[PDB]
Amino acid sequence: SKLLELLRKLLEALHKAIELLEKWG
Amino acid sequence: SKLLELLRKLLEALHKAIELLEKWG
Amino acid sequence: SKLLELLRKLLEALHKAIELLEKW
Amino acid sequence: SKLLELLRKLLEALHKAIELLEKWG
Repeated sequence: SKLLELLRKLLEALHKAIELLEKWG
Repeated sequence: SKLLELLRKLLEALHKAIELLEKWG
Repeated sequence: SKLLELLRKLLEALHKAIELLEKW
Repeated sequence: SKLLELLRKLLEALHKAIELLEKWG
């Protein structure tokens, strides 16, 4: 459960980073 | 990217299902 | 009963998604 | 520049997390 939760949060962080990159660049 | 996005959405679905199972029952 | 089955199907779907990563 | 650095590190973490998931899941 902890690894899956880690993965979920990390994928969500990646998604936000990509969204930022798209906006500011 | 498409497969990672699928995985994120699936993990988010799983998390909601677990929250529901904690609430009801 | 329906919620437990839903959880099982979701976990089965996740298992398939992980098998795809191993290939590609 | 730093945002691309952030992205690169998050992707490297993701690679490691997926490897852990594959070995034990």
